[PDB]
Amino acid sequence: AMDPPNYDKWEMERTDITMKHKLGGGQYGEVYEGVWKKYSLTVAVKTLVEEFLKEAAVMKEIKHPNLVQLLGVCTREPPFYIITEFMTYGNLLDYLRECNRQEVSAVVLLYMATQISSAMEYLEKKNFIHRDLAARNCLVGENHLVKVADFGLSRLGDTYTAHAGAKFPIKWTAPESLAYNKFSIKSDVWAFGVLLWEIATYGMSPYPGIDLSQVYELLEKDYRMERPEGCPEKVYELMRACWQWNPSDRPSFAEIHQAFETMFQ
Ligand SMILES: Cc1ccc(NC(=O)c2ccc(CN3CCN(C)CC3)cc2)cc1Nc1nccc(-c2cccnc2)n1
Ligand SMILES: COC(=O)c1ccc(Cl)cc1N
Ligand SMILES: [Cl-]
Ligand SMILES: [Cl-]
Ligand SMILES: [Cl-]
Ligand SMILES: [Cl-]
Repeated sequence: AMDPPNYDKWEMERTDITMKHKLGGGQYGEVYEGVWKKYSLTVAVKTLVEEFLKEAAVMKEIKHPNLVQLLGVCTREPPFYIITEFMTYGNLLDYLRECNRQEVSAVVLLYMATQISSAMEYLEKKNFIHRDLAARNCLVGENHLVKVADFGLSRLGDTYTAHAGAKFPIKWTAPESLAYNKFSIKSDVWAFGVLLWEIATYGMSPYPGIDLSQVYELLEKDYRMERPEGCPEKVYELMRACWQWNPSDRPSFAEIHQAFETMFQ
């Protein structure tokens, strides 16, 4: 930590953190479990350049109860660290697959959807684009608390597939993103509808068995995924709204969050 001369309040003493093993069996790349000794606090620590420093810069501009919280950075000297909170129950997709379904009931699914749409309303308000919203990019803490993250998973199976030295998760990717490389808050809104279907099925893969090279074709012919067992009609209506072909026809996250709020009470 710096003395208030290029001061950055986020810079911390690398030595304050005890680095343990790679997190989640190595599924996150160079991310480690850590203890910030002086707070007795378990943390997540991503390590390694422009991309990495641009990510740290972005995280300093964002703060929301449902976005994973940046705690500090070590970016003076290598090896560079970005340090965030550690969320006890791990990524949402695995959580939903593994959970006690009597505990994670219909109302809990509603609560998860609602928290995520909150985070996305805040990114929408700040003019940020997520670009890879999916259950695999969300984290679960105590009492069903859910936060949106971005683990940079595209180069870490067939979830992502190549597009010009880019890899895209086709089944979460809006039609104008597939066809024109156009990303916006409205392509996040499309991805959010897919996320809602993940939550509604307790973590099933979307478009089951559908070959990736026929996805665009099908969507252009108005095919959409069917309503999951037990999913309220109103929630399915929101999903279908998120999957409107023209991005301008899709609701805002402000609208979506308000719709879930109304339901969640
Ligand atoms: C250690 C770390 C470093 C960086 C990040 N970064 C982000 O999560 C993030 C979130 C949002 C943005 C916003 N950004 C807007 C612009 N578009 C293009 C991209 C997204 C950027 C980065 C998270 C983490 N946290 C993290 N990473 C991997 C795994 C875990 C983890 C695993 C299990 C239990 N608890 C925590 N925790
Ligand atoms: C009561 O709300 C629900 O049942 C519910 C809400 C969100 C999702 Cl994604 C699925 C559900 N099944
Ligand atoms: Cl300051
Ligand atoms: Cl995890
Ligand atoms: Cl952005
Ligand atoms: Cl937690």
